Amino acid sequence: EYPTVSEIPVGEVRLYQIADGVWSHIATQSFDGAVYPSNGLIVRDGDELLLIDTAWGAKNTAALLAEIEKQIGLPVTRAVSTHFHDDRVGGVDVLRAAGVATYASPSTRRLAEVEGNEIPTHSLEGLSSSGDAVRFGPVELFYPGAAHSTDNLVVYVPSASVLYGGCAIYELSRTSAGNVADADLAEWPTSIERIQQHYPEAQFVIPGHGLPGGLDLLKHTTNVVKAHTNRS
Ligand SMILES: [Zn+2]
Ligand SMILES: [Zn+2]
Ligand SMILES: [Zn+2]
Repeated sequence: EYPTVSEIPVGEVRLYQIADGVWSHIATQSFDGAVYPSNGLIVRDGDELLLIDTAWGAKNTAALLAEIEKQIGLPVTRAVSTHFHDDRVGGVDVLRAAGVATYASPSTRRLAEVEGNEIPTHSLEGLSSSGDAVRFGPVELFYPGAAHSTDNLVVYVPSASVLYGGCAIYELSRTSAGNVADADLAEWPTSIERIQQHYPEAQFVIPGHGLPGGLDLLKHTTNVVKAHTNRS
């Protein structure tokens, strides 16, 4: 029942209840002639909502807010972007305009700035060192070290045991490395091991793109990253 590019018109967003008061949001975007799905998270925070990641661009993100308004009807009060790339911060201006408080680590903010991307307003402290964790309302934010990017964060919902890996974690269908331009291939498996050692109880693992699964997505990503490292 998980939404594929099948039931998603490019420009539209679907929501998917993973567990009580946790959803993924799914959007699609064209790039280089192909169409890719993309996941974010929504976590209920008392009577408001915390959003993890934009829906990859201004139009998608305005559709995400409209689809939250239609289907959950609680205000989105804060948003966290898990790394600096456009698929996670693209739409930040739309969120801001709607009066959402936008957050990212200083590391993510610096990199977005250098990249010329949208820059979340508020800074998340105490995530600068590999293995650092901080509470952020109904989630824990965790910096595992460099992987898909040097600043990538993962999000864990302790109440539902949902680990949102962002783009640091690949779905099982992805059998080769994606865009790795900004990646730390050397540190990526070590970073995944930090995620493994910190959240062994995770029941649900949501990749940045594609189908949810269990903690074996971590091992899978390690396998794929290692094969790419060994290319010749
Ligand atoms: Zn990225
Ligand atoms: Zn503010
Ligand atoms: Zn991504």
